[PDB]
Amino acid sequence: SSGSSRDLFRALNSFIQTPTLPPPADLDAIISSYLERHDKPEEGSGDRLNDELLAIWDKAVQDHPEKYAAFVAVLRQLRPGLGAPARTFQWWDKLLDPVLDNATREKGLARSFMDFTLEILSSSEGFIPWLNRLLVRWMELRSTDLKEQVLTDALLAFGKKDPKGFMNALNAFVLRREHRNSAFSLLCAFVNSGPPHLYLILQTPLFGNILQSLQKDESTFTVNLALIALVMLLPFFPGDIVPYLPTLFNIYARLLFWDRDWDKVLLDPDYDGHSVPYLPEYFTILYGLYPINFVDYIRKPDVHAAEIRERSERFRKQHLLHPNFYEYTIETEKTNITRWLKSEADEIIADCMALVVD
Amino acid sequence: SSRDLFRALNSFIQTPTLPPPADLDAIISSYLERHDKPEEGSGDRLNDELLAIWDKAVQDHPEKYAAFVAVLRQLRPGLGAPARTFQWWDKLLDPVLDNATREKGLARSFMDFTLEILSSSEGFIPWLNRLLVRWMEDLKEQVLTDALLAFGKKDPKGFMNALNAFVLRREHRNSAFSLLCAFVNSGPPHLYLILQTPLFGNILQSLQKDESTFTVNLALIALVMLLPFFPGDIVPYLPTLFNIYARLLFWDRPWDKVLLDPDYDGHSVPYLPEYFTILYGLYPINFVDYIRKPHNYLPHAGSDDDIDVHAAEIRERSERFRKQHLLHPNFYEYTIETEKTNITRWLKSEADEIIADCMALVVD
Repeated sequence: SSGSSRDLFRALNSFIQTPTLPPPADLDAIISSYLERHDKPEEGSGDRLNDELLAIWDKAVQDHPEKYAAFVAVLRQLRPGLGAPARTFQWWDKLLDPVLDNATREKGLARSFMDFTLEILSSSEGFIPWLNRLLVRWMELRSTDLKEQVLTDALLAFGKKDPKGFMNALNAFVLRREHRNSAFSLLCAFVNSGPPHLYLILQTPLFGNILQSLQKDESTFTVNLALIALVMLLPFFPGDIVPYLPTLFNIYARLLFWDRDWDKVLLDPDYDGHSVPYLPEYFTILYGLYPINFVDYIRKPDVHAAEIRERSERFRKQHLLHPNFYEYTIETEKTNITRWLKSEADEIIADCMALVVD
Repeated sequence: SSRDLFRALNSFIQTPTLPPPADLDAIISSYLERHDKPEEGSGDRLNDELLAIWDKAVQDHPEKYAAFVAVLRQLRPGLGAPARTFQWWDKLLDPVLDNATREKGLARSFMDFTLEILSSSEGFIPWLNRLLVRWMEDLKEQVLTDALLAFGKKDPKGFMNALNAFVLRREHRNSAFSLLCAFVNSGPPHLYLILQTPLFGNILQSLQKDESTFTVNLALIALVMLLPFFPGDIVPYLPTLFNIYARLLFWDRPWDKVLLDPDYDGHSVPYLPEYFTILYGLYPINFVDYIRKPHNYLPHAGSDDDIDVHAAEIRERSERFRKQHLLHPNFYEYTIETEKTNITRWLKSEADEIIADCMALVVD
């Protein structure tokens, strides 16, 4: 009883028929001996194992949700022996909806499937088909339940692996009006999880569409979500936003006068307020990154210009004199990038917060 | 009634009641009535008689000094030439000062005599110089102080012209700067006239050259108090004002200089933070540009790093003041040129308003 493929069939079928909560050590031994003694899974060993796992799922597991967690636990250990890497997709894709429908009711099922997802992403590695399935189910879903945690944590895991792919797929949902609020909410959650290579959003249409929402959408709730995402994103590529400064400043002027005057989101008269709540934080990040250019915009964007100053007064009285005023001109502030070489986003955010008095 | 006036005076000196008797004021009033031109002979004879009484009866009798001053106050309109009143004030100054603490009302009577002189039909430098010299040498101090402030309130430019002579003397600079602070604090008018007098330049000269921490700090307090009274006129002085800040920022590292006093002088100028506030409050864009690029203000060798090391050091030491001040509204309104060129800021503003606006920028 040490590595036979016949043994794996007998041990798995016996375990599925009477599952224990962690798989016993002697089951791990049979699997480990099997994986060692089968070195060519793509030559036939993986195919016969797949047919067996398919049979066990069909005949014994598919219609017994209490057995899902046990089957996933076995599926995690036997993953290296499946053979072609497309078979592991086929199994995760096969288990997605069965796991999602029973995440809140079957103990440990969410945990086992999440560990299964994480192990797939961190082995020997075009995630668009995975992401879209997670995205479409997450958009339709709208205290957090286990079903929503699985979709969120899986989306965050896939986004951590492929940040550029995560944002390209999300951009499609930003373009549709009925999902823009949900897409922007998930974007905030993505940036909050601290994924790498957030600067890749510039090689993707998402950044421009965030700005388009801030310029065109008329719902106070939508624009505020877009503004929160923008404030979180800018510290991750501050030296690359120089061409966007006129747009960013015009967005500030629009939100500053929110009480006055592309698939648009209209105003919701039931919930939308008359001022953008996150506008003060937007002033802070603009003043923290490019103060000399920002105050020059406020100085020289007529009557409307004078009003821009008057409405900026309550933000001026909240910020200390910026150190850039001792070091740079309006030109070298945009051109000299030494500020950004030395500091990362977490330091840059802290430095911006250090300027706020109230 | 000329002759009957003298009879009352001669009798009163030997027979004074602490207030003058009822019969003396009546003769005086009628005397001044029928004497319509005192500078044409009547005032001259009155002076000669008053001198005689002082010599033969008053000079060495201090209790009659107070009585004599009361007589001199009432007969002041009839003395004639304005030099006659000064001659008597000049003549009585030292006798009054020597007995101010011991003879009751004498200090107050001479002060009221001084106030009556200043409030009738009206430079004052000879008055001030006499007061200044004695002040540089308590009711005696109060008389000298109140009179100097009273003369300074009437003639502010003359007060500061006379004070400039004592500022130029090293042994008198600390006291002169202290008196200047007391003068500005007394709220005198026309403080902007200090620019049409050499005193302002010598305040800046002390700030640039003197080496006593105490002296420079006094000069800095005077400068901080003065700027809100003429903020739009200091544009030609900005390079000097900025260089003074840089010198005091590194305090731990002809003209009669006050040297360092090893007994009390510290290693830092206490009033430097307030100087940053007033400079940043009045000309922020020009001030931060000086800190940004002091190359534009200081002779230097462009092929060396000494001007860059100095620039970084000025910035690094200015960090603690930067963290104390809000963003200035000028950064929304002016360029470095129009901040110096646009004077609308200063038209409606008074000294107290400019100070309050400068304080509104301080985080404390």
